[PDB]
Amino acid sequence: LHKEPATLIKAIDGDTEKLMYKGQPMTFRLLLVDTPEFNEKYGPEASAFTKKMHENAKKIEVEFDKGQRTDKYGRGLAYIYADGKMVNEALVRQGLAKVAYVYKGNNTHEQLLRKAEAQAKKEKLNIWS
Ligand SMILES: Cc1cn([C@H]2C[C@H](OP(=O)(O)O)[C@@H](COP(=O)(O)O)O2)c(=O)[nH]c1=O
Ligand SMILES: [Ca+2]
Repeated sequence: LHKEPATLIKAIDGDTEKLMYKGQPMTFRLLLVDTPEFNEKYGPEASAFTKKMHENAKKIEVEFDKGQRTDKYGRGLAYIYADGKMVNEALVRQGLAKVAYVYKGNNTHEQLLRKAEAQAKKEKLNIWS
């Protein structure tokens, strides 16, 4: 897999955002994770976490997996990095997202994220509290 450039257009929520990629506005859905909706418990916290992680970053990058690059709703499916740190993993590590939606062929970073989830759970953080 490889990282490609992007810029932030707008925050949406814990696991979706509007980015500019190859010069076009797209909504991205983070691969392999599920944040609560804003109206659910820890939804606001997830949305804030994701929002801040991209606002604070100097360099946003997207990394597509081996499979489908857009979902049925037109959302780009990616791993997203903020100054080299994966947002998808950071959310899981903090108990603000569960590992989820692990479809065959776009699952390269599954076991990295599952390791993060296990540490979140042990620490009883957020969703695991
Ligand atoms: C993360 C992800 C979601 N989706 C689809 C499955 C779910 O369909 P349904 O809407 O039919 O439930 C939906 C979940 O996304 P959200 O968690 O953003 O709602 O997005 C994919 O198709 N591929 C993916 O990699
Ligand atoms: Ca969600």
